[PDB]
Amino acid sequence: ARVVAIISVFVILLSIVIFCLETLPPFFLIETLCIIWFTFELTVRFDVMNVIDIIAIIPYFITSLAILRVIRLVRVFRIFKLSRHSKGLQILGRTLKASMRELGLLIFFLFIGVVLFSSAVYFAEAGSENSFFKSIPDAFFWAVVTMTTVGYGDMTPVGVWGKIVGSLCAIAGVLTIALPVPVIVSNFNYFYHRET
Amino acid sequence: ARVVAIISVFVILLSIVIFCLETLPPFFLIETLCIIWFTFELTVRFDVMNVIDIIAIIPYFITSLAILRVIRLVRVFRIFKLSRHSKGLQILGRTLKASMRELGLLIFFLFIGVVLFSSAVYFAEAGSENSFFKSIPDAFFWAVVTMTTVGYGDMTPVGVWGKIVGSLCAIAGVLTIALPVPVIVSNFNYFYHRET
Amino acid sequence: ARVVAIISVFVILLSIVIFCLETLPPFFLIETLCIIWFTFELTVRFDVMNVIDIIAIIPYFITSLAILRVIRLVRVFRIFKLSRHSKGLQILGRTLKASMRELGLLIFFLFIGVVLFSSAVYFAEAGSENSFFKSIPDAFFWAVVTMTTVGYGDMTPVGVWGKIVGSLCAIAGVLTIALPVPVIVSNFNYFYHRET
Amino acid sequence: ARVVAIISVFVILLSIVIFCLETLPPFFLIETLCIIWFTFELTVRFDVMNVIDIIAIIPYFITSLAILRVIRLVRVFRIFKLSRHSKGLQILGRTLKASMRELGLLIFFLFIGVVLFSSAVYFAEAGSENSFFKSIPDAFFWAVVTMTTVGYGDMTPVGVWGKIVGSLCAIAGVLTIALPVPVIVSNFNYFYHRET
Ligand SMILES: [K+]
Ligand SMILES: [K+]
Repeated sequence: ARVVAIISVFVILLSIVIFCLETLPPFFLIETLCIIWFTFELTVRFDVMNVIDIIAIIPYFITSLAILRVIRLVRVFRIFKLSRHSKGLQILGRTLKASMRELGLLIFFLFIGVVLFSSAVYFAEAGSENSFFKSIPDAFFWAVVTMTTVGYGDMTPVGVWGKIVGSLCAIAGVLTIALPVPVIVSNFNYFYHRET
Repeated sequence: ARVVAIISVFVILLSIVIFCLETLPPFFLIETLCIIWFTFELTVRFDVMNVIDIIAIIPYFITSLAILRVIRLVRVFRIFKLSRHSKGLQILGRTLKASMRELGLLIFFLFIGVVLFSSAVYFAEAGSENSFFKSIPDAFFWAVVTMTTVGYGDMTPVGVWGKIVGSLCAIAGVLTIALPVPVIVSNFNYFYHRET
Repeated sequence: ARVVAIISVFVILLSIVIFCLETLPPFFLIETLCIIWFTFELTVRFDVMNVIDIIAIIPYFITSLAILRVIRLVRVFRIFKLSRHSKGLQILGRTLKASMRELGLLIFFLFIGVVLFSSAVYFAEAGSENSFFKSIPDAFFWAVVTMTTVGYGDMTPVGVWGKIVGSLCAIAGVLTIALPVPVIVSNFNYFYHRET
Repeated sequence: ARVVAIISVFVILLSIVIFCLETLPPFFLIETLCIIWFTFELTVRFDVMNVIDIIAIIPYFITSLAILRVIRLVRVFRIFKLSRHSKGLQILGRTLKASMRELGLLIFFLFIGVVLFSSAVYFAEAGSENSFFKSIPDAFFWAVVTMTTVGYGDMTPVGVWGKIVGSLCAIAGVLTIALPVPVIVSNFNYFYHRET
């Protein structure tokens, strides 16, 4: 039995690897052995894990560009089959389930901040011929990268008033992201300690 | 009554949406129904929330480019009418009110650091023909993005002494921003726990 | 007496302001009134604060490009005269004095990491004609910005092995900077609580 | 004896310095005195420290480009001989040994996130002629810098769907890196307190 679990993990990892390398600038035969093994255990077994196992097989049987792209993307959920053997991924899923309200609050704060600062910078830079934001929707990406401190890149065209708005945006984003993270971190620490 | 609150939230969200999309590269009719509903509840109702409700209607009645731009910008405070229904935004406002001194201290530390490091980098790079900072005021944005770890972008023209100053600036900014944030975070956690 | 303290703070702020604006692409007369007031209180008064007061007057009396640049730079210590009236700056100075060993440890860890990763990336990218680091000393700035998460900017010329080294550098820098900061933060919180 | 330890630290630092400066765009004679002193103490002494001492001498005696590059790189472990005299480096090594599982969990979470978001952005941007990611492997560096908040640089070619994926990537990376760091930080604080 322990040898089979090693075999199953090896097959899952091989499927993940071949899934990545088939996109590089045979594969189907190896994938076929993976899909037979995937469905072979499914019938013997026959929860979220079972649903993921179903999704891991649907794109194979099915095979309008949007539909094909969607099914090709949904094929990536092979990597989530590792949750059966891995423990950290199970812990991460449990914490994500148990911290839904804080995630919603974080998204709401980010949304309020992004619309506020996008309007502010758009109006502050609307009085110049060369505008770095065509519209309020065009500035959501800039605001979300600045508030996350990932960094937009170049702020050269931005004028003096725009620079003041951007400095305020940086400080406010630092604060508003430092706000709702510790609760999620504490939940993860709780679950990890309980598991270990 | 519960249906009306759903209607009110729907109207607020519709106003926010149409406010963003009217800036994209009819709308007035929908906005008119919003402004009638906004003033209709105001008279029936007749605090910070009431003041915000007044500001949400002033730009409509009023309608020198600076004055027009200012009123168009102050029109964005429709989004703060969500504080009546939302709870997280109320919590954020309460924490911002209750942590004024720490915000002032953070701004003071940032101001001292920005002027100090701006003078340092300006003087260190004043001995070269190609200067990356024309004046001490010209370096406030660079210092504030470096100390926030958002990132300025390109430091190539910066010379060896300028690079040493910038490394010191990065380390010092990391420290001086990690200093005053935990108190604000703890205040927010306190208010959020009390509300829930 | 309270009016004089307001006057003294006003004079210090005016000196700081005029010091910044004289560098923009009269001033001496206003500065002369500042320097007379600075020396007038010094004689009446006659610690670190007293030493700073001495340094605030030395460049005036003194007035080989390096010496002139050094004295012009050391003139900026007018801003530290605010420590007499401000309390947060005193707290920051006390914490900096009381956390010397941790600052030294942080600098040592940064030094070990920067030399290690600079050698690693230099050797990994030495097998290509187009090298993004001429020498091990040339990579200290890249390593210090990557480990601080400020960001170097463009990593395009960096090859596959260089990219692996850079990913390791990012992760290791995140860890090694998250390591020694909480002690300094706790010291600052202690001093701020004691003062308030 | 205390003078010899000063001499030994001076020799180690001199070796580290000359090792860096020999790469700049005599040295062997000084290095020879270092290698004689390194082997002289080794015989008198004759653990991880002893192994490091052996590695510090192997490249000298040995002296196919890959082998030469590998030995030249492995010569850099002179800097780890400072662990005998320094205490912070010993503490860092002890914490790294005592926090292996959390490092593995962090690498696993980063791996899952990087493959997931690389597939997501690659599929979202596969419907345009100008693609910012040739393949799923080509996006690991972008995902790892975005999730670490170091910053990739320019996101201009990235389209609307790609921008939504990138915003999700930034938020998720912030969370998933804030998750497993506090345990390592607490371990380091424990070891540092015990040592002091
Ligand atoms: K950054
Ligand atoms: K950052």
